[PDB]
Amino acid sequence: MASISVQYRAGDGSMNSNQIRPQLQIKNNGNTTVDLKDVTARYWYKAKNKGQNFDCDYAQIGCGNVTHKFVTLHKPKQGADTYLELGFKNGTLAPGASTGNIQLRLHNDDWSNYAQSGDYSFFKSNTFKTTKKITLYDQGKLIWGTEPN
Repeated sequence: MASISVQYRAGDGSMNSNQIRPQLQIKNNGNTTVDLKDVTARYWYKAKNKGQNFDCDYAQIGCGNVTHKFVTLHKPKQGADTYLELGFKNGTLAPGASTGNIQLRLHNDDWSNYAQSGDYSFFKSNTFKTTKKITLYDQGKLIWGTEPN
């Protein structure tokens, strides 16, 4: 399988703000290329039955090349009742290459504050960290990380 992983950190100050601010990178750790069009990422969290809204503020690969959708889970899980799924229109990663930064913001329809501490894919961190809690897929097959249970 493709060997890719996600580096992430929450945007500073975002935790109890009115925005979820995932900062992500996807790196190809393997010895094969990766076609990003086949790759999706899922950021799992509790939207708590509030309508969700997406912005891409900047991506090294170009925000216009990033796709998104929100998916409500059948029923809530620990740490998640929704995921944001990211996809890509194009782009490849050679072995060792990274997407570079993908800087996103999510907000509730009513711009109310989130309380993100319990969100499966959320954590505060001083720097980008590898995380197993943002999952990656190759044509929909899980290839990085662990989904909430």
